[PDB]
Amino acid sequence: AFGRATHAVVRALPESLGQHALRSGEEVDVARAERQHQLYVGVLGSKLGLQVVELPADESLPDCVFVEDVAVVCEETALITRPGAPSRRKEVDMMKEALEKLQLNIVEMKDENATLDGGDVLFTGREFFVGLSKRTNQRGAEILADTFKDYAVSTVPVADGLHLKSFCSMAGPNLIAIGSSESAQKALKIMQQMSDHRYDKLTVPDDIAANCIYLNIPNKGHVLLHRTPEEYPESAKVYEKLKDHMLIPVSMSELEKVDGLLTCCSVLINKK
Ligand SMILES: *c1ccnc(CSC[C@H](N)C(=O)O)c1
Repeated sequence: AFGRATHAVVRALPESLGQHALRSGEEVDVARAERQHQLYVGVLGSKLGLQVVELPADESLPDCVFVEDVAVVCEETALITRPGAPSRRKEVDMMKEALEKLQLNIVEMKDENATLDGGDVLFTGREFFVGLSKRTNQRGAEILADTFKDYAVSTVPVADGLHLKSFCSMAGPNLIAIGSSESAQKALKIMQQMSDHRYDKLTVPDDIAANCIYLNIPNKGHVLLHRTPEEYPESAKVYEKLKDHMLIPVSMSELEKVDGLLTCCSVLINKK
């Protein structure tokens, strides 16, 4: 019933990430990013009971750590994306291998005109929302709908160099964690006109902290992976009011420099 998952698929980050990972100041501490990453990996694996499929790092692919961009998974059908950046399209080769070893329904985005980034796809359990930016185009959302037939797909424009989940994420069933800046409050109002259902809102002052990770572990509660108070204290105050969720402060300050967030580093899978 939304949020249930049994497997997580991640990928180690390479040394190429420090100097050659795409971004939109301050250099990246490669050692710290991989310390924050394994702790991130430890929470999905040894903490929340999921088994984490760790994928080896490819030094020719600086952004290989952000596996969400190359796969959108729903129920028993996984969509292999064609990323917006041509240099990221080879990240999908090992992604397809691993997801196959899990025996999912594999739909590859092969249209030479299709580009879709997994960070631009916000799935609410009832329908999809696809950000329209330079990474995800119109037709790129049209294979997403063609892939997942039983869900409505509505597209929302994303300005600047952002993804859709750069300022928003699901913090619960029918609950949408939203940022407070002007671009997020604009994309949120647009999405609620297309949906015939009324969604809830968890407004946080920091757009980066609006990207969380919601999980539903049976008899364990509703788990929320949010940004630590050291990273964003004003936004961690909001998540602290949720006394009925298992709150876990996860740090991602290094990978945030290359526009990498909590959601983008793992592909969550329910296999039953
Ligand atoms: C998660 C949330 C928002 N944006 C992303 C893409 S970052 C990966 C790479 N640096 C890039 O293509 O910008 C992931």
